Amino acid sequence: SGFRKMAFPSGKVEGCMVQVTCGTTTLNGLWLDDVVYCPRHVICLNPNYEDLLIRKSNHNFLVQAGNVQLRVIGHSMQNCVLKLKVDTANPKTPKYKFVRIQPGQTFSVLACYNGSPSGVYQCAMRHNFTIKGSFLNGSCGSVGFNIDYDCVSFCYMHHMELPTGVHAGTDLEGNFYGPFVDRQTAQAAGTDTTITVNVLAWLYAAVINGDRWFLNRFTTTLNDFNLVAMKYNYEPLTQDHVDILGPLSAQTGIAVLDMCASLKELLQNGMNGRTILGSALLEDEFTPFDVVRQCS
Amino acid sequence: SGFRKMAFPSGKVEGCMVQVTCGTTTLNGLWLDDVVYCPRHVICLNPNYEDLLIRKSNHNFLVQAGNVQLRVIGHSMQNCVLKLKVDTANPKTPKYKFVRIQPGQTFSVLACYNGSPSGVYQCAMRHNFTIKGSFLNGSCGSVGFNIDYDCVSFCYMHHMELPTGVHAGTDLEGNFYGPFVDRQTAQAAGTDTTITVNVLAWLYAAVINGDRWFLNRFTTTLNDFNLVAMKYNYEPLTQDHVDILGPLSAQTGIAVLDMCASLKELLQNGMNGRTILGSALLEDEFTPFDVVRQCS
Repeated sequence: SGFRKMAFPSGKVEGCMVQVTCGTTTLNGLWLDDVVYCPRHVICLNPNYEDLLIRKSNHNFLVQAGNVQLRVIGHSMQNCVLKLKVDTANPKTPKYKFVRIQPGQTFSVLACYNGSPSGVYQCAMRHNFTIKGSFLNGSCGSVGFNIDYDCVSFCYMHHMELPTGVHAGTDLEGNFYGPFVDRQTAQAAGTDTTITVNVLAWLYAAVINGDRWFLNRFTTTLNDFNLVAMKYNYEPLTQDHVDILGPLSAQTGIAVLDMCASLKELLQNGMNGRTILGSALLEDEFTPFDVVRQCS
Repeated sequence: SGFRKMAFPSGKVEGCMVQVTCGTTTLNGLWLDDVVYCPRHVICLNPNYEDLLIRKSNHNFLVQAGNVQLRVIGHSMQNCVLKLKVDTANPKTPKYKFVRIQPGQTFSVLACYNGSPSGVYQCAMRHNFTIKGSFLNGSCGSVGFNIDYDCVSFCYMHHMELPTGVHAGTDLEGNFYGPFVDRQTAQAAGTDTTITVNVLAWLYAAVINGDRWFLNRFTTTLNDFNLVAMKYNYEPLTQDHVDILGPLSAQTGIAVLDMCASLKELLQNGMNGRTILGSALLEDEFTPFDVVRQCS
């Protein structure tokens, strides 16, 4: 029993983190086989990165894995990421993939500074392609990931903090999530919504853990729910979402549209001083998979 | 910017986790140098553990580190923990200490099953010596820890889930936190309180991150605050707590007793629909050290 924001064990990723210094700028890089991946900002209001890279030499890049220095033998740019070819393959390279994630999906972040891991936490990709992280100066190049069996699926490399204090970055091919750029500029994200399917998954987690006070005998229709959903800035619920919640509905014996009637009531009336899984708010950063993984 | 429940990177602990099987019972163990530490329950309503251990042989203990089997060459009991001497020193043994923590202090938990890490999260030791964890059957032997520099301070080994769904365990010398025993019985914890000094630390984290709506021009006395604190089941605030919050008070320019007047107002009036660091409740599982570590 119990339900926590739970990150993946970070050890496989810790063994890949290095420090990359170019001139006066230091940030983090990801060392997989004989390539180090890092934000291209390490070579700097609006840079001409192609010009800046042509003017670099391999010896300008100082790459340190712990104490050991790795020598750069080649460099190339891929969108907003640099690929530094090094003379040594990382012996701790796990099985891995570069996967781009969808809004509403979660991942673990290993916050890293000067190439040294600092902490681990869970994030969700918001529908406006930001994440609500915890990052200080020098965190550029920290990565987000999921683990399946022994395989690390890297999905995020950190680049930017927005004026609102949320964070923006790229996938590991260097393509930004959302309408952001890697420049020293103030950038605004689009409007965000609440991830409805995750709220429902978390209500199922609560029932599995013994929180039932919000249940009711009523069932609603998908469309009557969405009418109420649009009013409170919730993502419209779809049949595929209903299908994805099937396993949790089966385990608890509570049909999805039955749970939707509970959510509608919570949106209209609040919690009236009560809490769900220790929260006084409706939590939307647990996916259905996250609940099944942790509750089973 | 941003403030998250942040665990320590778990890699140093992952390399120490093994599986211990005795008869039909399997749980997790902690492999440091040539000793495996695990809950003594692995040898089982009220066992006579001294009798049960005398009847065991080294060859009854199946210890597996990944695929590799470790052979037990000796065994002894230390309070509620077994020490299994093995023929191989763990080559990944980090610098480490066994430290017992105080109520109100936090640590990271690496939830482990069949010797394999599953996830990482932060916990606080409550004043009733329970933790609000996330643990399923087979999680016995999972450990909690803090990291300072390169040194792992192990503080918790998991044994028990209470009927209320909170968790109980021992330090790594096998001595339980709180009035609990390692038996298949329903056990109740004492009454709990809210960790006042941590709530204040978290209010400082909020100010550092730009949440100021709860501030006010008023200052209170320590005793007038505690009169209100006792009414809402908060731990009495002491001068040492005030001293510990000094660095955060200095960074924000908000005196501790000034912040106490804000907390008193929040206790009496609530938040009136607003949130602090994404929460609609007063959060008490961040220590002053946790805030400084993450905000700096």
